[PDB]
Amino acid sequence: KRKVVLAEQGSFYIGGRTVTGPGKFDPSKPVIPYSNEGATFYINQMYVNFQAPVRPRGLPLVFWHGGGLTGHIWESTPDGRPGFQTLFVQDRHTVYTIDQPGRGRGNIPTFNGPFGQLEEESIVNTVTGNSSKEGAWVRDRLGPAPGQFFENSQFPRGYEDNYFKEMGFSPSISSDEIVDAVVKLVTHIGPCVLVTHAASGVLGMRVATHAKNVRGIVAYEPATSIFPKGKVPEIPPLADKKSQIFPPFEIQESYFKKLAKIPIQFVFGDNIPKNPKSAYWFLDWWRVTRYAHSLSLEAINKLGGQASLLDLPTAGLRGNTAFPFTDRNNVQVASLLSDFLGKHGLDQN
Amino acid sequence: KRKVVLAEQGSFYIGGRTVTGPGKFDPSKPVIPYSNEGATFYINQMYVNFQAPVRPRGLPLVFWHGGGLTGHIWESTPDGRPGFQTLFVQDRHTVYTIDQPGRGRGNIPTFNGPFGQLEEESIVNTVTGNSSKEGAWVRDRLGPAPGQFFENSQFPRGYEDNYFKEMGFSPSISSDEIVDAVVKLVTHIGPCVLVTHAASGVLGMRVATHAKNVRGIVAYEPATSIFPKGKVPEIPPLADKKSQIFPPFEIQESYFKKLAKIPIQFVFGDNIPKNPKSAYWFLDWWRVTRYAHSLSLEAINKLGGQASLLDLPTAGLRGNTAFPFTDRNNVQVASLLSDFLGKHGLDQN
Ligand SMILES: CCOC(=O)c1ccccc1S(=O)(=O)NC(=O)Nc1nc(Cl)cc(OC)n1
Ligand SMILES: CCOC(=O)c1ccccc1S(=O)(=O)NC(=O)Nc1nc(Cl)cc(OC)n1
Repeated sequence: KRKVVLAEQGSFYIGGRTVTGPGKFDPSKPVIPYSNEGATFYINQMYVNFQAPVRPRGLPLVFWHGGGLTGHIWESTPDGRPGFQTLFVQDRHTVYTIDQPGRGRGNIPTFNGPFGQLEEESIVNTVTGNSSKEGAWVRDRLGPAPGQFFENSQFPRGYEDNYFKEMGFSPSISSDEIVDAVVKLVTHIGPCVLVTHAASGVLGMRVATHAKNVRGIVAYEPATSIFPKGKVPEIPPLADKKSQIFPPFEIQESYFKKLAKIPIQFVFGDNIPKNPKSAYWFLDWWRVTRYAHSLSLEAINKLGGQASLLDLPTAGLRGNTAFPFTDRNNVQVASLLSDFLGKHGLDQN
Repeated sequence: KRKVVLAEQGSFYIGGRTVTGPGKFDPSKPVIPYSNEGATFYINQMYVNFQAPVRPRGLPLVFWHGGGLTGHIWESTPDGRPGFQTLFVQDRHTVYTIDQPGRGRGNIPTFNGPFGQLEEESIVNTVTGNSSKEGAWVRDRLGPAPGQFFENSQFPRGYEDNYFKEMGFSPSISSDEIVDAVVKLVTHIGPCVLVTHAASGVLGMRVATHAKNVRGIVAYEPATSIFPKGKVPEIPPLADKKSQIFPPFEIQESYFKKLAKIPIQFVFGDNIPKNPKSAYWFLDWWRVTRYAHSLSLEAINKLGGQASLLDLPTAGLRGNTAFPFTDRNNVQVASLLSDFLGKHGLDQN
């Protein structure tokens, strides 16, 4: 059912700073080609979209895309089925979707000169990085190798091109400045729930430690674990005995403790191996990363928290990729999110 | 005024091509840091958003942002009032809003290496260009100089930060590929009307010559004129006696003649001087640019066309900037668009 009734919708920019070129702006001189002379540039701002239902219930949801993605992934699946934006406006929540600084409609900080360079200052690096289709195929666990699907896959087959077209690079904006923009959004919104994904998992945890308005977190397949400073547990290398997962983020314990004050759920899909898998690097990477997250959640619970790990196969859902919210069974995944919101009173006024 | 009822909404990717790095992808080797080895990259694809009302009447509208912009400018004004997307869904049209290749949720083609470079191939230039706040202020005719406003201005004063935060750079993707993506969209949708702005003006004219499904064009402040090959009239240089306007685009007469088969309206706001203005480059640029457009429309009409120029002040609207659809009087600007659609039956089934 695709119908949606909105009390209001719109979008806006929030956060960011400015940087300035040298010299002066003279309106009598040719303005094009564009010049850094007398220039003021707005950089690192974030794009925010909102859709509000009639008679909302409970807290607004802020959907935060994963690495190299945009708010598109909450709008529609690659095969054109409704995304979580539609599903949760229908579930009577106001829904915010963002494009974080450096992605989509967020700002890409570049000027007149080599990419990212403002005269002699490097605002972001000129050299970029970006996953290939092949790297994303195995990262997202469509299958063990590019072009191959797990038998049980919930991926919308036949729409591979549509899916990979949604992905791209991120300039080297500091994570601090990305967190700063979302903290400012949370200040503007009021009490809310963060729904994060992959690379935004660790960022949403950080935002919660700076923003008491975050009243709950649901993180789909978070990519980087978080621990109190100096208390990172033993985490093994990968099966190739040379690689490691992402270095866990460490925060002051007084900030980490704020994570124990709200309900937190990490959600993982299927086909993460239980045993070392040296033939398939990213499958093994997910094995050890999920393990590190289990230890992170345990650390929160030992501070009095309520942090849980939901493996979708234990709930009866088999074959999900790293994007469970755009898989073929995304309505069932959404139902589990509604269950979490209902258990914790986040769907009541 | 804010309530919107959607039979369906969503977004999707369309257009683009693929490029590749050397070698083969091995899933047992570390996938991160990302590599060009064995890589397939999707590049130059376009993001498309659609909102459809219950029981649409007439043709879908395709809103195409100007230079360095995104579909945000059709969603909301800088001060948060409804944009043309909401207004025309309420006016019973299905509305498509795009982020063209190179902008917003469209693809920015870059890889592992210096910006835009895939091994030894330069997909897009590493050196970028980007307007300052000051350049944009005078380009968009907020006032003759940064910080100043024209009398009776319709700009949402006080929301300059929001406004300028929506602007950014565009990589050097060829115009051919941008036009290609929209031609593909037009085929997918079927008969439609293109509503363009500034830089997308000339591109929309080109799309229409390649796509019969374009049944009408409304262009807000187009930046580049279009003429038949070898038939560009004499265009005076600017008052500084050194600058000129954008070199007019020239196409084969066969293609140019297609523009005479559909209704076309160019819409201009206020404060474009009638006489030479050497002290204000962009004001003078706009004077001669509008003059060139008048001759372009004359050429279309001499081939049997239905082309017209609408100056908002003559319609009773004073103070508009180069973004009349986000100005304080944008509802009145929308009414004039509805009038054009009604005159040509483009609001009827
Ligand atoms: C599903 C969309 O993709 C992701 O978010 C994702 C998922 C798993 C692993 C890495 C990423 S990532 O590419 O975004 N990377 C990161 O999460 N951050 C990151 N951290 C480190 Cl230490 C290195 C690195 O290199 C690209 N990248
Ligand atoms: C409202 C956003 O601003 C515009 O769309 C706009 C308006 C007037 C002039 C130029 C642009 S532009 O910067 O987008 N540029 C172009 O339209 N194209 C363009 N053509 C040429 Cl031959 C040169 C050039 O240099 C920046 N740029």
